Amino acid sequence: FTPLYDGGDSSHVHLNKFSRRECIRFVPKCTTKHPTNAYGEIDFEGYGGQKRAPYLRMSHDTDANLVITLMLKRWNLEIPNLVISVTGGAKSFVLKPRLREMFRRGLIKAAKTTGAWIITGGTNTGVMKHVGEAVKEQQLMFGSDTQVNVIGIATWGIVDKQSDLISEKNGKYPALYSMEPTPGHQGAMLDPNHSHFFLVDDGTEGKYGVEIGMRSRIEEAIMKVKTDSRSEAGSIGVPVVLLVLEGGPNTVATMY
Amino acid sequence: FTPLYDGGDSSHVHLNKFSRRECIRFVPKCTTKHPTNAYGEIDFEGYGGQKRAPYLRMSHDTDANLVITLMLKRWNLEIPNLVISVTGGAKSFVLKPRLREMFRRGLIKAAKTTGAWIITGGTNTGVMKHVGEAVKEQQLMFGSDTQVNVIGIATWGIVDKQSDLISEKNGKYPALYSMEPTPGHQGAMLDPNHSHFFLVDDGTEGKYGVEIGMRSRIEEAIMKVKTDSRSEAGSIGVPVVLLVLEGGPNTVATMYELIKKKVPAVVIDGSGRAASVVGFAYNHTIKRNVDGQTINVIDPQYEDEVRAKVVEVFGAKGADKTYSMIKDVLEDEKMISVYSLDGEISQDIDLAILKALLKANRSSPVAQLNLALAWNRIDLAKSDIFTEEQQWTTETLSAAMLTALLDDKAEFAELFLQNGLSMREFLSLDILCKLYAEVPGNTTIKPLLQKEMGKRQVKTIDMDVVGEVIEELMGDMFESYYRKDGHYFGIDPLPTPYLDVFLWAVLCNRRELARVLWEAGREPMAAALMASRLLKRMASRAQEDNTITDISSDLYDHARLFEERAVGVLDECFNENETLSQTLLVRELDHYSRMTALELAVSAESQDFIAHTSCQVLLTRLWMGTMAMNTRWWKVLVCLYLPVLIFPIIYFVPDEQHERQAAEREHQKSLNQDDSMEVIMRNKKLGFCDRIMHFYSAPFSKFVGNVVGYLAFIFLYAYVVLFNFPRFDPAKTLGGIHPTEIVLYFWVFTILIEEIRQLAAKPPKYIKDKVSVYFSDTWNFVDIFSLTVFIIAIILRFFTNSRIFTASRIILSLDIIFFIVRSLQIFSVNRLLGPKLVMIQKMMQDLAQFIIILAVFTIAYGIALHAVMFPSPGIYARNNTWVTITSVVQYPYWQMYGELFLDEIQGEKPKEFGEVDPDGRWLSPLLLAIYMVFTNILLLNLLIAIFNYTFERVQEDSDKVWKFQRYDLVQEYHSRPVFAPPLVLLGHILIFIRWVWRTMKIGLSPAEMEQMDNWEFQAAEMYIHQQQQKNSGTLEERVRALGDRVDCINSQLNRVLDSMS
Amino acid sequence: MYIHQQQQKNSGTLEERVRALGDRVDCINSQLNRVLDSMS
Ligand SMILES: *[C@@H]1O[C@H](CO)[C@@H](O[C@@H]2O[C@H](CO)[C@@H](O)[C@H](O)[C@H]2NC(C)=O)[C@H](O)[C@H]1NC(C)=O
Ligand SMILES: CC(C)CCC[C@@H](C)[C@H]1CC[C@H]2[C@@H]3CC=C4C[C@@H](O)CC[C@]4(C)[C@H]3CC[C@]12C
Ligand SMILES: [Ca+2]
Repeated sequence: FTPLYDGGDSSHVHLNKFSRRECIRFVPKCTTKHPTNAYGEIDFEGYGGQKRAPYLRMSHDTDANLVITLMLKRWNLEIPNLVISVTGGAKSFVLKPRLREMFRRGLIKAAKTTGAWIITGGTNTGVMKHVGEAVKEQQLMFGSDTQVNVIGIATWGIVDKQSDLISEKNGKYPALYSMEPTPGHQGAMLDPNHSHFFLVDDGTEGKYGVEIGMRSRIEEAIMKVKTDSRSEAGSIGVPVVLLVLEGGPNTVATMY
Repeated sequence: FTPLYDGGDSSHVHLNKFSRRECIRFVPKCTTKHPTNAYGEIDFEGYGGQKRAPYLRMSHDTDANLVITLMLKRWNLEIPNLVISVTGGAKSFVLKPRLREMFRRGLIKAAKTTGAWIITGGTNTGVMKHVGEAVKEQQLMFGSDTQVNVIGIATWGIVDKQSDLISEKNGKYPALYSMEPTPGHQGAMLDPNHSHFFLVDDGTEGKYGVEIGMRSRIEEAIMKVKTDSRSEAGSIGVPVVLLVLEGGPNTVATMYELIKKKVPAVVIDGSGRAASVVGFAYNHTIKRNVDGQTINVIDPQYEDEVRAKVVEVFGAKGADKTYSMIKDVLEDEKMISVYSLDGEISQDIDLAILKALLKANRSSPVAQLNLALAWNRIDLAKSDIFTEEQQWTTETLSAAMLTALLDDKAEFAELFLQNGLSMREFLSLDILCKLYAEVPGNTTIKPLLQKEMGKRQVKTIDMDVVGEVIEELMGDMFESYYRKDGHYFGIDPLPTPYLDVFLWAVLCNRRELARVLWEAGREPMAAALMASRLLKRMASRAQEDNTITDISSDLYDHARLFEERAVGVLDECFNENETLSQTLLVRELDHYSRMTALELAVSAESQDFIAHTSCQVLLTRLWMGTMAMNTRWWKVLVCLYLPVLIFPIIYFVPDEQHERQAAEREHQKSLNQDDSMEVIMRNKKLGFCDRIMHFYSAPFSKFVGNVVGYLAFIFLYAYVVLFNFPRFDPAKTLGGIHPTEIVLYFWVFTILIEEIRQLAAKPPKYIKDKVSVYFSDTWNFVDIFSLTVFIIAIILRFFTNSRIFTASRIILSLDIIFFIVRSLQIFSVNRLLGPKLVMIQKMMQDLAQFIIILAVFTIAYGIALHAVMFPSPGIYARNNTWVTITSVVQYPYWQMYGELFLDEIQGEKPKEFGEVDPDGRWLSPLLLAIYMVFTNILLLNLLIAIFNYTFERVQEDSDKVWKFQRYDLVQEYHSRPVFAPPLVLLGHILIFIRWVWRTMKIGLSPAEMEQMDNWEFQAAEMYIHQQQQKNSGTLEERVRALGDRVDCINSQLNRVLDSMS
Repeated sequence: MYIHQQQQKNSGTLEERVRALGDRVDCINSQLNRVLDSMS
């Protein structure tokens, strides 16, 4: 009925922590941009804890400033002091256990102490899996009090179980994304351990190099957002850093 | 004579732990198979402990299935989860002390943790000696609690002291096998450290290769025995593993023989001949000549001659055939395995043995997981079952999960949940019914389920039975959702999978499994309180019943653990936000029969939960029902009788909350340029007429009213008793009765009605159960006694007769005591007086014991005193029985308090007291003096010592008891009639009109209920991880972990020193 | 004098000595791992 009384400006944990912009969706395949069908949250099937990861499908021609507006205002995501872009191999690879342990200690310690975002490919294979597993067995060990924000910028033409995430109406905020792959798709699934998802549409399906443009244009957009502080001299532009594990010539092109 | 009584199915260690089959014996030497002479036990001559090792001689043509039947049934040997076959050198050999120590740590650790048999040659030389010595100085160090079964399969023609073991008759079970060898036999003795012996006959003597056939045929026989488990999917075939230390070509033949029967082999390098050759043959390189599912043949152009010469180091006659057998064993990469001392740091020999079996089942991961479950070793599951390489789903982990649940493998169930098992998909109705169908037998729930389905004649268990058992274990009109919800009768998944599996876990009394399932749940606080209720109620059920075994202290201890968890979650919720935690306590929970967390914490008598600050502040807020927090008693007292002052001077909850919100909106500016619970816990507003009824509906206003009305009653009743209570005469008007007494009848009738409606409004819905719970607290005895006594007095009053009128007025004039002493309940709302009134009733026991001892001394002295003063017949004999009986009790009693009758008990006062006997005149003060020592300066001072002793102990607990009783106080006055003491009886009628027409909680929205569940769950996570970090950071655990890291440093430096040398 | 005495009091507690001892043992273990890497 009426709003329940919480002692505002007295205690820390309020219940707020626990109808949209343009958001075009190319769904014709030549292209007719409609309003999006997929923008709720994902309850992954029983990997420990109660963690709803909000997501959104969007066209490849969407301006990055609106995505920053969506993250900061609409999703209630805090302004970061650092952004770690993890690029590398798409296919799964092996790390030596010492270096693996050192990697998943380093990345999460940097993210937790700094208060940073970690931007990754989003899918369940390659370097994205290592970042996901790092987040998993660092939150299973110490709990989720300082939540590390992992952003998965993936493509919509590859992700499995599309019909699971689709709904013409508003109110898709409960969604039940299963882990059993559909037989004979030839395309990856979403990572269970990531916190937020950006799914790039192109109309097409089974094409890998769709999210390369949006990744860069978002990474441009969070280099001109100013950090939060009381002083007007302390408000610096958000620094971005790039981290490399593997890849072909394409990662070296992205690096340069 | 008859069987001695041991408490079966109650305690663990029974005295059973502390006339045969065919059993042929070839004893002719051509062969005539007779019944065996040698099958008792062997007491080895003084090697420490009392260990009888049973043995049996048998022919070489005996079928292995009968030997398995003999082991499992006749010898009472448990079905193993692993079999380690140790082959090697027959003659004695030397191990390097590090490798020796590592060997005897590894073999016994594998055997103890897995629960395995170790099959060996049996004799006292070679590898058998190393296995024997390993067992000896691992049982001398840690004792024999987990007994390792070592089986010695030896030959009868070689063993010494045969005449010692032989007896034609039955009963050879005491035997004394000495260690001094017989001079000039040329044949080994038995090993002292082995547990069981199989001695193979052939008729012949002095022949070694007799036991080779039986060894293999037994090893065949225990590959088709199924392992013991509750699930029919968990019963795997027993895995066998082979371990090699040394040998000639014969061990390599045996190795290649058993590989073809799908038995893997572990070869120990850093030892003797055949192991080092096969090991260094394996140690070169890797090479797949053909695909062939990963085959190896390590023989390039480079390193053939090195293997040729190393084979030629020992044995020239047939170097090619033994080299062929050495290259044959290295065919399958999966089967053969080689342990070297310079391989890794963190790999011991037990890991090599078990990982060799996991390597042997490399094709199917399900078989590997079943082996990992069967052994109960989760480190292997973490190591090489659940890796990054392979993925697990619900469909693949279903059988493993069900096996993990039914066999009490809590850590595996935890691990399956947090890897790839989702209980929404896993748990169907049939699985849940299967879980309740396979309850152990030694639990408390099994009799209860049997008794419930015993009546109403139902042969198959279903959730209606389980629901009814859960209903009768929570007596306050609880309603389990199994009885009503459509999902639990007989596809979409079940509503609450974690909850009902958690309920199954707590009803079976499984501590670790219940903890695992509690941590992954939606309402931790409510579940913990329901758990503690279930545990302690079934504890009392187990205690008071003869046909259920007493495991009550275990169940109370488990209930106490869940009570601590509930308080811990509340404490963390309180530390995060103090207001919403109090909202959390009054949530109307749908899965717990519309019952709130505070009611659950009262149902199970959880004083630590109710005594917590959050509950106490909540109770004070409920006491101030829809009224400002700092409204004083006198302000209420004025407004109670002058309802025109109700609006100006009484502040309310909306007013103070509006003020706080209006202030906090301004603080954010820059410095430069029946709906009482709702209006308490929402942003609702009160008009004019609403905040009149809300003032009168508050518990505190009803309490102030009750106090004023009670004072009026006591003064009125004191007046009539002291001043004006005449006798009934029909001549005068009204019987000459003053109106005062009619007003007294009116108020006592009001108190009678109050007690009737206090009886009628109890939690159970059975008049016997209402009465039984109504007489739980001791005030209601005094209430019904005083009311009954009053009604009897007023009935006796009217009859107009001096004797029974005297009885009437005396009965009223004594009933004043009980009505005034009843005031102490209205005094007990105070913070300071309340605990003191609890302390008094706890001291009544010590007062009772004191009075008993005092009464014994009083009566002794009394009888002696009266007998001496007044002789029994005679001149001084007082001729009256009643005064004698009363005087014996009377005068000793008053003499305690300093009323010494010194003039009376001596000669003086002949008229008042009575004339005393001349010899009593001097006896009486002497007896008095002795009595005064033992009464005044011994017992009374001892009573002071007793009270001071018990006051500190009672001080600690009486406060909690007062804290807990505040709920009943608030709940009582919450339900009282709305109107004031003068008209309170008129108010009472409105409850009768509501009843003839035919509460402290709030209903939240689905969105809010979701938000509150999420916040509660995160608070529980904070508690769980803080407790883990508290238990890990203890000084002893830091020193222990520091010791482990120092051992790792020492091992690394040893490898550096090996790398130098 | 008061400030530094309080720092030296809080540092010299038994639990803090054991914790710091644990950190130095971890440093020794890491150094030996690098020695073993230098061997291999
Ligand atoms: C109690 O009764 C006895 C027996 O009747 C009385 O004892 C007698 O008292 C008279 C008068 O003093 C003596 O002459 C007798 O010798 C007494 N009898 C005996 C057997 O010795 C006694 O007086 C009575 N006591 C009281 C107090 O009334
Ligand atoms: C406190 C210590 C010294 C013990 C005292 C015991 C006294 C009080 C006891 C013991 C013996 C008793 C005395 C025994 C004999 C007599 C003679 C005569 O007059 C009657 C009472 C009288 C006088 C007694 C009075 C009390 C008495 C004196
Ligand atoms: Ca009552």
